[PDB]
Amino acid sequence: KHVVLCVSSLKIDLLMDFLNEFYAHPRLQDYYVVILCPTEMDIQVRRVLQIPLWSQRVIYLQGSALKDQDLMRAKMDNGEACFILSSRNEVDRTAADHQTILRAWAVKDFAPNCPLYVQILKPENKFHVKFADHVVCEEECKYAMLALNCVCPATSTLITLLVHTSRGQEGQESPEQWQRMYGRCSGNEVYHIRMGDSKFFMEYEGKSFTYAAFHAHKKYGVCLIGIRREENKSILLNPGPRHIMAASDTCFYINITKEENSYGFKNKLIIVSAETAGNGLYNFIVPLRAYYRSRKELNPIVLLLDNKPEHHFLEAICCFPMVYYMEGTIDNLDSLLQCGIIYADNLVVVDKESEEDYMADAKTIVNVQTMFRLFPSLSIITELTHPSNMRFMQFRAKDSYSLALSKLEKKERENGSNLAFMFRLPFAAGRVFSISMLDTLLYQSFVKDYMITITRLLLGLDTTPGSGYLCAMKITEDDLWIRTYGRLFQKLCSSSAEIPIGIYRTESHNTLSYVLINPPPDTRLELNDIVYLIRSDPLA
Repeated sequence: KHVVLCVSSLKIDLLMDFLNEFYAHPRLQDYYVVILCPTEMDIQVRRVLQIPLWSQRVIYLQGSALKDQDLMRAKMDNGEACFILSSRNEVDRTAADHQTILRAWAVKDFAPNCPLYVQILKPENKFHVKFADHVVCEEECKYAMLALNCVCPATSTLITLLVHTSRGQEGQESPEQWQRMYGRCSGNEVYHIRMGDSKFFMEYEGKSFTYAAFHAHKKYGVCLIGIRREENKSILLNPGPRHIMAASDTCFYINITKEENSYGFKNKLIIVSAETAGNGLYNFIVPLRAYYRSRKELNPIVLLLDNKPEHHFLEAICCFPMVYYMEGTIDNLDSLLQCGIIYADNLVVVDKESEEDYMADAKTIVNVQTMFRLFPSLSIITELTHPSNMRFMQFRAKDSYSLALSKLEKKERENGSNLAFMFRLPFAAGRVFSISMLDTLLYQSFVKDYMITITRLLLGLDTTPGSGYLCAMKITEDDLWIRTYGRLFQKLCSSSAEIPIGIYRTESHNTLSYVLINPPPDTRLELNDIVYLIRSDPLA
């Protein structure tokens, strides 16, 4: 029962969250977790192997992936799972790639049976391991998520909390009202039922895709997403109202628990900064002006980099309408003013710098913070690495909520630790997001094969012809013709084909924020609020 994991440089982080994440599964816990690394253990991490619980469930060994001897040493053939991982923080982005993909070969070579899981930084290199079971592609998803953050707010936090397992352990703390409800719906998760019948499957065999998600909210509060035909094993998002269900067809759905167990311009502008251009941003821009998107509401976008745009970028981006070049980092008031940050709306920054660990995320925290104070009417987004530092973001001399959050997060991390990082103000605002937070996706994938593919289709990225786009709709005074969320759901999908998932809320102390995923459909709605719906009409 030996599980394999390989990495170039371990750190408390990657390990920890893996571990804490990995044994979160009741089903598969007992395994020997195998660690392969060239360099010695640090004085910190080597301390977490000595703890009474993780001692004999974690095997650590010194060695590489290339030599055949040390592969033997791990008992690969016997081993039930093989994981390769990439270091995040490094001097060279382009080299790390080589390291990984290489490892992939050697492992595949050695034992071409076992599943194979791996991370890849640059999109360009995706092409090389297409042969592997499952592959998580960093940049494409990074830029994608953050990109969709410019249509609806807090795109990020939504997805993250989806892919994180919890019991609703965190909703019972009863400090307040919102948070009570906020955390409650955290444990919320996506699940797999297809086969036979169960509490939810039979209800409608013969009616459409739509009528299913209606009366699923009535009995249980489950809301399905998409049906894989048994034919091509292609996944669909929100099949149109024309599609039908069978007795054997795939149901993907969300619930809190598994079914079995219970030059001047016009519109708002957006400004992006990054270290270097790459095949990365080509995909940043895809979702912005797509097909489904209108030519009225487009958001012309300005690119601000440190280094001059490279040649390929030019041939790559000249297709689209509406973008330009401006240069300089985010330091100078002036470098930002030339662009019209004032006229503009949302701020996008993705940066980094090549001793202590969490620290290396500093260079950005700072540049940003200033902006919080320069423009109180302004909204911004950000990317760190270490999912510890989050709350260190937008902080005020005196806040009762913002400071009193500390005690609440500790009070979670001490009972049991999965998500310590939810409650924090800016995080739930979507103003914050991080890299290794989606990394969880990979670990969890081992138990769920529909977990990765589902994601891309949500964003942008992969479209097999039947599919749908994730869109949002503000709530206003004529929608208040509707009382609540359930009364909404049933008058919503009786006109067009759209399914809701979560919601969004705001109160005062500018102002605060929320995301509630699949709330019981009894819950009310204010004036300023937002909901995440899926709309498919590319194809009739």
